[PDB]
Amino acid sequence: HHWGYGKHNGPEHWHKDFPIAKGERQSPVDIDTHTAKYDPSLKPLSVSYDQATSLRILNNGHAFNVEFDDSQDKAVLKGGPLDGTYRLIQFHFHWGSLDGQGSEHTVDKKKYAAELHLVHWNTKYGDFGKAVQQPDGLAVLGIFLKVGSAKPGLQKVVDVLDSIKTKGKSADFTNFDPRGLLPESLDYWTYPGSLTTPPLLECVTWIVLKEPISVSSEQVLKFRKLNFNGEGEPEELMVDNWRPAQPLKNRQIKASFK
Ligand SMILES: NS(=O)(=O)c1ccc(Cc2ccc([N+](=O)[O-])cc2)cc1
Ligand SMILES: NS(=O)(=O)c1ccc(Cc2ccc([N+](=O)[O-])cc2)cc1
Ligand SMILES: [Zn+2]
Repeated sequence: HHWGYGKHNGPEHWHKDFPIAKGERQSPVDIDTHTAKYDPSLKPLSVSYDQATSLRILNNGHAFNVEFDDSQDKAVLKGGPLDGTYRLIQFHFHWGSLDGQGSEHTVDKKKYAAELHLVHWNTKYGDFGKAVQQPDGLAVLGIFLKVGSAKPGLQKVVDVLDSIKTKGKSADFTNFDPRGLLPESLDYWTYPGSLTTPPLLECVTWIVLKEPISVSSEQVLKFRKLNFNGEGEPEELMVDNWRPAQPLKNRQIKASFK
């Protein structure tokens, strides 16, 4: 067996193999907008994706990852709440079986249809595997998806999904520009948290954008045609691959905006 999002191995079971699941800085969380405090000391986010080099897309059995060449300082996240330079390694999404659920973070208990995670590692730790062992090792930029108008910059991702239907399939995926997945505004909330999948390491500075992007119903329907299973195994649609909100405990969520 293995962890997953099924009836028998979903989020409420993860603690049995990953006891940090019940830890002090777990993610995602509900963002209570009225209690989040505006912090005028927070800087604008600096997103520098002009030279980003995508390489490949992978169905890993839990989601799909669009992977980047992180061997040089290209595609970096700086500023905001962060000290230093964080390099983009991959992005992926979490989504629902229906448009009314799918996000990991919630906003005043509102669930979005999906949530995009742009994952970055702190260059002071040299590579990703070392960074996840540090409390300031990662910065994950989270972006909500709502269903409405299509996101033109998402379509190249949607169209390659047919070629990675099942667990363990990958496809070449070069020249994809992740700037096409951003909203207009970079206003954000931030808090200290964790990976949202096992091993659930408490190594993430979360930066969650206030403004969702709009994707079309047809775009998200194509996410829901993916499979958790491998080729030749009983079909299990890749849907509801989100962890619910976890206790905030002794944390403060800060807002970059009034
Ligand atoms: N703690 S965990 O890594 O999430 C984990 C959870 C459950 C199990 C056992 C398991 C039992 C049944 C199924 N199942 O029917 O698909 C899948 C897994 C094994 C491991
Ligand atoms: N969903 S999320 O919090 O943005 C997230 C981002 C990246 C990862 C990837 C990952 C991170 C760490 C390990 N690990 O230490 O074995 C394995 C995979 C896992 C989860
Ligand atoms: Zn994620």
